[PDB]
Order: sequence, then C-alpha cells, then structure tokens
Amino acid sequence: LIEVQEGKAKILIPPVFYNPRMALNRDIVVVLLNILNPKIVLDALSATGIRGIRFALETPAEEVWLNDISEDAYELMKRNVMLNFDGELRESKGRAILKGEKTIVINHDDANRLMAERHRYFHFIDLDPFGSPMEFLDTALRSAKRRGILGVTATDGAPLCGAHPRACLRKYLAVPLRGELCHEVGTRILVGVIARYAAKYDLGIDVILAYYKDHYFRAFVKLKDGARKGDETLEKLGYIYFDDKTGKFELEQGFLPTRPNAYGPVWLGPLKDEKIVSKMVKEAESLSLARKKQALKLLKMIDQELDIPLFYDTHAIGRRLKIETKKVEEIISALREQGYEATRTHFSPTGIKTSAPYEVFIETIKR
Repeated sequence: LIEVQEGKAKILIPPVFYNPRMALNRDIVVVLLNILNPKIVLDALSATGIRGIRFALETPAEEVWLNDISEDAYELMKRNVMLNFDGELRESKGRAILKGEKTIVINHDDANRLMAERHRYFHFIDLDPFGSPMEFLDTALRSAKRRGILGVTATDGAPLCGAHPRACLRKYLAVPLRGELCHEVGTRILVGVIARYAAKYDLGIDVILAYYKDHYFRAFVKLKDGARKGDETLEKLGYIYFDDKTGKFELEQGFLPTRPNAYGPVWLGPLKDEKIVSKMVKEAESLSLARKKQALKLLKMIDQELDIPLFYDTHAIGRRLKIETKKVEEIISALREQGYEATRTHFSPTGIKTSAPYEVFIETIKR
C-alpha cells in the first residue's frame, strides 16, 4: 500500500484500480462543480475513493456518496476518507457515514442497487466505469434529480470510434463512423444515447460540456424537466452521411434517417454551454489543481473551439482527394480572411471547425 497525492487529497493505493492519468479528468469535474455548485453528489464507481474525496475537499458539495461493489475497494475507501477527514466514521452493514462540515457516505454495493435506492436524490452523479457506462445509465437517470446533472465517461472507444460496429449497435444503439471524424461522432453518439434514454422520464437535456481526450469520451449534461423538453431534446438528434472519396459530410436532423448509409443517431446540438466553459477556464486558473497546466490547455482549446457539428481534417481530406494541402494555421487564417469562422478542434490535431461550405474549404486548402 503506497501513499500518493492528487489535488488536495492524500490517498493510499495498492486489488483497487487507480490511474494517475485520470487526474486531469477529475480536475475538469472539480472545476465544473465549482461553477454549478451541486449539493448532493455521487461518485458511483469509486475504487480508491479519489473522485469523491476530491469532490468533498475541493468543491461546494455538502453531501458526498462514494460507492463500490468490491470489498477491497470499500475497505480502502474508508481508510482514505479518514486520511483526509477527522471525526467518527460510523459503520453499519456495508455503509459508513461521517457527519462533519461535509457529510461523507461510503457504500459497499452494486451502483445500480445504490442508485435505485436513492430515487431522484442526487444533484450530480458521476459515472466513471471500466469501459461502458451503459449498464448504469438508465438507473442514473432515475437517481439524479429531474433537474440534476449527469457526468458520464466511456472508456472503451472501440465501439464508439467504429472499430467494433456490432458492439456499438448493442451498447449504444447507433451506427458508428470510423475515420478522422470518429472522436467527435463517438462523442455525439454518447450524448445522443443519454438523450434517448432520458426521454421516457419526460426529461430533456442540455449539454454542459462534452469532449474527447486520450481515448475516453466525457459528457456532462443538465437534465430538463418536462415532456415538451423531452420532445425538443429528441428533435436535436440526427444522422451523418459521409463520402469516403471526398471527406464531405452531410447532416440530417430527424429521429430517423431518410437515405442510405446513415450514421447515428447522434446528437446534433451543442457540445458545450459557451458561458459555463468560459467560466471554467477562469475558475481553473484561480484553482490549485492536480494537472493545472493540462487542464487549462484543454479548457482553453474547447473554450475557443467553434461549436458546430463536425469538421474537416486537412490531412485525411488530402489523402482522400489525392491533393497537396496547406498548413492548418494558414488555412484558418485564409478562411477568416474570407469572412468565415474557423478554429482548431480538440477532436483532432489537423481538424478545422468552420462555417465554410466543403467546396470553399477545399479551394482554400489546395496547396
């Protein structure tokens, strides 16, 4: 058992999974929570308990629940919590509670069972499982308040990026698109499935922030209460058509596609709430984080990134069309000079988000 520190938290790690590379992911949520201020929060699959402990130590959260089905994880969670908080951690039948400035509840159980027990209870639930969050999504949608916030992470990008299409159909009920656009399509597929599962509870969603980073997909959504809100949310779903010989894409808004070779359904709405993300960059700067440098770099990229469906990958398009292309920086400058919005995107190093029509983009990249 070794001792490590992440952010303001000090924890013991061996078993029980801990990935320091995920400290950035936790920094992001910590930043977000300092803006949204949810009172009652849940770290659904805690492992070492690092996420919930940081929520308690670094955000306005008042009641923090930590849960894990593993006995080893549960034992370690209790130890780590007491390593960061004083008081009496009262335990009884797989549940230990500390009632200090902040109330900490450590639970030993299947996340689905815990969330089923806490119906419409949490202001924020963070689902961060090993791989797919789909076996826990429906219950989380019932456990969060009707105007709650849901944080979802998908680690296995094989199905979301199109490598494992059959698995994507089974888990996400959507047809994935492989290639240069997969990081974004996978991200929109994730948002889209959350929106679809939420509708039956007469709930809609507003995307707070959704992004891709080092082979993992992240989506933060705000639940909207109302059948009509559910209807308007489903109206933001759509499909993508992609020409393999040109890199040109087409969008079709609608619950169902009307032409062959459609990809989706995917969320065609915003992937970020401009205001909040702008605030996040500022909040991140004024906060001591575990990976501050990386956090600011990602948040600034997303903050300045044009929020529009898809993008054009200069490299991939060059290979598809069999043409030579100019550099990304040069292309963006050229597009802006022609009066179009154009920015880089965190989804790909050679991708350019732009309001410009495909043909205008091609004429501009032609070297």
